[PDB]
Order: sequence, then structure tokens, then C-alpha cells
Amino acid sequence: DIVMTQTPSSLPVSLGDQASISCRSSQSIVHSNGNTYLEWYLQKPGQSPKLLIYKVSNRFSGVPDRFSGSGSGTDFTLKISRVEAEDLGIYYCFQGSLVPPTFGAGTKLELKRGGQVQLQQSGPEDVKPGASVKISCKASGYSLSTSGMGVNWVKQSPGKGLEWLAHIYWDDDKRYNPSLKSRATLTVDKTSSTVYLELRSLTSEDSSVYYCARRGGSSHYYAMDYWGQGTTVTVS
Repeated sequence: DIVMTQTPSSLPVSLGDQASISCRSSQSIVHSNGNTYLEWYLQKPGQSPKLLIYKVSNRFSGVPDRFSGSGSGTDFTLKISRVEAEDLGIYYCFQGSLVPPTFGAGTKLELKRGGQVQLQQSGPEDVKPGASVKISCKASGYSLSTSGMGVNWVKQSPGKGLEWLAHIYWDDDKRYNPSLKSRATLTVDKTSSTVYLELRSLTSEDSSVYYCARRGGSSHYYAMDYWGQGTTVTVS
């Protein structure tokens, strides 16, 4: 597997400050093809993560110029020159080059103290242990099947960073994280444009908020450019 060591976890910043988060990976993030699919995500308190940087150094549509990418091969570092209230959140780096793709622990950017594509996610499920859940994720605004689109599922456990669960490609290439012990099955309802993650033998360890995210184009180097607001699964 690939581990993204993110640094620091903490990074307290003052408004207008220079901010710097980095990722080593336990190996090179390169393809073969050629591109190193390192993305950076920002996850403001109440919200799903949102894409910031893809292909290591590429600012995403409508991400302010103050964010920059710049790593190479094995070491990558998001910089924000001028932090603002908007920018406070947990940044996660994300290696999408190897399966399973993995994230960093996250880095909480937090204020130093002192002095239209859209995915909707099925409502939360409270489920007894052993039961299954089928969470849905309705993409709209794009066609679930234009080449290069896929839907990643990513769970975020309270204090287990972001973890990648599965991916469904436009050609219906379903790929899951071995960490799920084959309990996940993706399914798509092309006409309802919904992707269903079904999680099969739930234990409280599976209590997360689960996000579906669109691996965007070949344009966005399959960055998860759009994300469902999440669906919380709670295994009682």
C-alpha cells in the first residue's frame, strides 16, 4: 500500500500568513503513464472535502491563486501564501496513482488564537451491526459515463483521516479497497444517474461519513473535483 505522511498534523496559522503542508509517500506517486496523481483537498468544518490541487501542482477551477502545488515524485507540498478565514480546514493530500489511493492523516489549518455538477448522497443510516447499508449518490449536471468520469467512495471516520473505499468508472469498472474485505459493492442506476455503495457486514468500525466524489475528467487528472455532502453511516 501507499502511505501519505502529512506534515504537520497541526499547522496553526494567522490570517495573511504563509502556510505550508507537505506529503511524503512511502513510494513514488508516479505513473507510467507519466503523471503523478497527487491531489490536495480542503475540508472546512461542516462540509465535504473539496478539491484544491490535482496533478500535484494544478489549482482546481475556482480555487484561489494563493494555493499552490509543487512536489515531485515522492514529496509534495501545498503552500498557501495568504491564509484567510475561508481557508481554514483540514487539508488532506491524496495520492491517486496507485490503488488503493490513500490520503494523508490531514493537517488542520486553524487560526492562531490571541490578542453545475453535483452529487447528492442518500440520508444517514443508523444500522445494527451485521446489517448492510446501500448508500446512494446521485450525480447530476454531468453524464455518469463520459470518458474519464468515475465515482470514488471515501469514508471519513471521526479520527481515521480520509480513507478510500471504492471507485466506479464510467465503463463500469468497479474497484474496491481490500480494507473493506470485499463487503462493498458499487452499482449504478444509469437512468437515475445514481451510484450505490452497498456495505455488507457492518461493525461499528464502519461508522463513518461516507462520501462519494466524482473522479473528474482526464482533464482534472481524475481528481475528486466534486463530492457529495457525505452520508453518515452509524453502526450502533
